[PDB]
Amino acid sequence: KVFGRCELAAAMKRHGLDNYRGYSLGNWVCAAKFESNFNTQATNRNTDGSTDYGILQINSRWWCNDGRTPGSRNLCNIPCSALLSSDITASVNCAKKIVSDGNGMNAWVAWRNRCKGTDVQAWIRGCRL
Ligand SMILES: [Br-]
Ligand SMILES: [Br-]
Ligand SMILES: [Br-]
Ligand SMILES: [Br-]
Ligand SMILES: [Br-]
Ligand SMILES: [Br-]
Ligand SMILES: [Br-]
Ligand code: NA
Repeated sequence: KVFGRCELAAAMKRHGLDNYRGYSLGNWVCAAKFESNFNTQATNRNTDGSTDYGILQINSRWWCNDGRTPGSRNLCNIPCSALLSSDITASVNCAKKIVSDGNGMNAWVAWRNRCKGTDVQAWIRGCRL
């Protein structure tokens, strides 16, 4: 599913992602735009054999299990395919544990390079919240 700008913002807020661990709602919406272009069915392969899945591109080396990553962990205890659904519940819950491992939202390379230090509130401008 291809989400709308204001549509995805409302969905993230309903799941308690807004200001989770100190990161405002505009930060998560900016990260989803450049990681996925608001597309829940996005997948991308990595160098070491791992793969990123979903609207936030969660990595299979530690967090989910796709059955093709030798010597990896499944710390979120979930199949990677669950992060591609039209419902964003599984991506949000695992993202909360990822952001709690000690490095914050710096685990997402796209956020650090394209959202960190910008006008992130403009991504929710005009929306009815
Ligand atoms: Br847009
Ligand atoms: Br914001
Ligand atoms: Br595996
Ligand atoms: Br394969
Ligand atoms: Br494990
Ligand atoms: Br949803
Ligand atoms: Br932090
Ligand atoms: Na894994």
